[PDB]
Amino acid sequence: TGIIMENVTAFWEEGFGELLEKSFSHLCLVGNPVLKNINLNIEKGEMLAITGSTGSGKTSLLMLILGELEASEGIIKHSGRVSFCSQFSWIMPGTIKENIIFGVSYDEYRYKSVVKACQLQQDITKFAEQDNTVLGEGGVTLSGGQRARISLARAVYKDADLYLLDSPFGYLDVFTEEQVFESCVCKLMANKTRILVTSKMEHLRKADKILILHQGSSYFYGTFSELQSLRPDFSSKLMGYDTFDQFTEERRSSILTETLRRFS
Ligand SMILES: Nc1ncnc2c1ncn2[C@@H]1O[C@H](COP(=O)(O)OP(=O)(O)OP(=O)(O)O)[C@@H](O)[C@H]1O
Ligand SMILES: [Mg+2]
Repeated sequence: TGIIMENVTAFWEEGFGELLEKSFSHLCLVGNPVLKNINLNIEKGEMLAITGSTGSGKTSLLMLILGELEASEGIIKHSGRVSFCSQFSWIMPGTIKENIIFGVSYDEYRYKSVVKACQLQQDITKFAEQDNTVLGEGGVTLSGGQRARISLARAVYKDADLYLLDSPFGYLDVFTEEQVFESCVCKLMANKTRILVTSKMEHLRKADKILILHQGSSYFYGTFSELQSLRPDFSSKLMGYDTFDQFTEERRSSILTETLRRFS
């Protein structure tokens, strides 16, 4: 399946705020849209890069696809299993391997292929028992990027038609993330429909389609080249840094926010 949204709007409802926490009642009382007039049309096998300002509705858009948020107006269409990799990297008690194949059946070629493309080999090779290493919930003594690669691997190992990847590339080990984006998202998953939330411009550059969000609104939908001509101010400033993508995630996101505020 591909995915289409035709003029979709979703309002704050009781619970969504608490769901997201993993005052809301005021937002629910005043009937405020969390997302307004969203359009997108992604074919089978394409990658959509979602970016925007902080708290612009990026995660909320994913929740709509998952059915955790209701589309009060408009048309959404997709079929098949979805696999969701949350910004929060959860880790269950058990080995690394058990965490990647959690609730699903081990297949040798599939496993090794996902391990390798998620750049996990460089990690497990530092441990005496490699992917048989036992973790506690939270996987608390690992780095953020290590937790995020195990969690991404878990999501990518699942056999689904649509992959939702919420901000996996947000940590300090920025060269590894560059390698993960190439080998996992661009190669291994080249023919899987996929939605990547991100604040790196390279990911926009390589995307089939682009969605920029600001304040629950679609600032821009289309291709990288349309961004460049249809949003010359935004693009000029964002392509203007020499290595924007190696800034911390907080800096990248604060530059996007400020830029979106400027050229609204
Ligand atoms: N942890 C939170 N505390 C208070 N409000 C929140 C929180 N998380 C989400 N919200 C609310 O939900 C709305 C949209 O949030 P959402 O998480 O979908 O945006 P986002 O683009 O994913 O944010 P971020 O840039 O931090 O990842 C915000 O306007 C805010 O009202
Ligand atoms: Mg988010």
